[PDB]
Amino acid sequence: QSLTSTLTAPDGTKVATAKFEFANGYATVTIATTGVGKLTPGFHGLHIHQVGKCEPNSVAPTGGAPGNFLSAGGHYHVPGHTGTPASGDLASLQVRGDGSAMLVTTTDAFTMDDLLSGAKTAIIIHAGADNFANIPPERYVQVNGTPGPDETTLTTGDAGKRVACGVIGSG
Amino acid sequence: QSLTSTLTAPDGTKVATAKFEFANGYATVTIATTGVGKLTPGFHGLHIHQVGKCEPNSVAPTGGAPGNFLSAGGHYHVPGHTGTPASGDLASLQVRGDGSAMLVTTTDAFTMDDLLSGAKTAIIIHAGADNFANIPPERYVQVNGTPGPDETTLTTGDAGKRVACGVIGSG
Ligand SMILES: [Cu+2]
Ligand SMILES: [Cu+2]
Repeated sequence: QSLTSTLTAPDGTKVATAKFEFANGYATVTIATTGVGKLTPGFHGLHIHQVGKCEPNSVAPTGGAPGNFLSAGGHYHVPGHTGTPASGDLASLQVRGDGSAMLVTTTDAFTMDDLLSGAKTAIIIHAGADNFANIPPERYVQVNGTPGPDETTLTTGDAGKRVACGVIGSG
Repeated sequence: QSLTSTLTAPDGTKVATAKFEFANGYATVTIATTGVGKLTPGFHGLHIHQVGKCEPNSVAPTGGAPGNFLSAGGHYHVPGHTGTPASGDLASLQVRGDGSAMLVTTTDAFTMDDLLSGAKTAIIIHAGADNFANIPPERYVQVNGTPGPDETTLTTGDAGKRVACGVIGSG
């Protein structure tokens, strides 16, 4: 009834582990650091991405300059589901002053079969906080003049670089 | 070693309960709904506010039109601490399709004595998602032209109205 992952940093060292427990039609997701000093204090975006690969200095499926864990692709969507929040979006990881963290959250947005389908999936911790695409259109505009969030914000939450990654399965 | 709270809706019905467990120099915060159908599906801002009052149609300490749980004041800051994230900021509450939710998160930003000091504190669930004041200044401006987040965003995360509130103590 469970999937797991061990998340590593770009240099290959272990950062955290995750459990995905499926029961009663939903997932209970637990993630916690395995030591100290490996994440910056504060809030970090946490999402499931659409390809089960955790390769430092890699290229995204549709192209771009290489970067950490980019071959994991974009946010995970259950087939036939578009828009925000993506199926793979999770509550943020709150990191204490010593770099340690623990989160439990729940979601009915995906199943075990979903995560094991196809190219599999990866859980990613971002460098920055997730804005959940909440950019008040009455008070903020894009630099082109359009009110509210742009496509990049809608699909990423502007959480920045990928600082830890684990493939979801049995690891 | 623990504080608790029972959170109610503006009509007085029970929505969720919370536990604040203090050990090893940090707080482990658990919050979960007590039934179904009482919060909207999706992500909800979750913060500790600076006054231990949960009054529907109330006025903020420094004034304004009445609104739900406004007498709880603004975000909680440990005395001598300013800026964002506020001491009272927590990971967001992720609500499933049926309105149910569970969150565990941790923080070293406050102690038991902090929460029991003075006018006490309240835990609040917001209607909207928290943006964590992440409004990319390279791509977004305030309508006055200044790049990045305004003071309101910095101090609230733009999470909107207060939909449930509990005073933190023994309740
Ligand atoms: Cu992500
Ligand atoms: Cu709040």
